[PDB]
Amino acid sequence: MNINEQTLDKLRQAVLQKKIKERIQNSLSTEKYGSGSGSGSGSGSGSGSGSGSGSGSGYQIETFFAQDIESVQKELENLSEEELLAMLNGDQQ
Repeated sequence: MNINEQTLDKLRQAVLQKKIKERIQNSLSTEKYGSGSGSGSGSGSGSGSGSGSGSGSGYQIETFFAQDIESVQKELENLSEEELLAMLNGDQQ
């Protein structure tokens, strides 16, 4: 009776939420090596205090993967409940 296609919207969003943790934590495809980068510095002049620190946690990172988000979510919004619901619920149906 009540809608099916509009209900998937709550499912796909529930599923994509784990995908954000998957892409950030795994950040791989086939456990490849890659190559990485390094850093440098400078001498400066004078004297004074020099330090820094940072912290924080929140919902999604809108300034890190927001453009990739629209792409990964595009895969789920066209999927069925049994496809999405099964991911979030972790049940094969």
